[PDB]
Amino acid sequence: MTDKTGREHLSVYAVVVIASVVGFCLLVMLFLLKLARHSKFGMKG
Amino acid sequence: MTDKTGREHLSVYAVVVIASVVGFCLLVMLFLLKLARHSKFGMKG
Repeated sequence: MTDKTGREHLSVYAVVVIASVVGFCLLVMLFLLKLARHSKFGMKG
Repeated sequence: MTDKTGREHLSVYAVVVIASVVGFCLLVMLFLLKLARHSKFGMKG
């Protein structure tokens, strides 16, 4: 699209990137654990 | 094409967001499957 230079631009991307990271890192972790306990070793004991 | 200024910010975020989504969606899926086969419950799959 457009590859220009600007202290703002760089900062902008850094902001969005970080945000997307945290959000995902949250939904992910929760998921891993979600299925973790869900398995409950075959059936409930 | 178009070499003007307008609604750039909005477009910028939309670009970064989407990118972060795809990348993560890749590392995630691969992970889920990674441990999936790793378990090799009983016999190797």
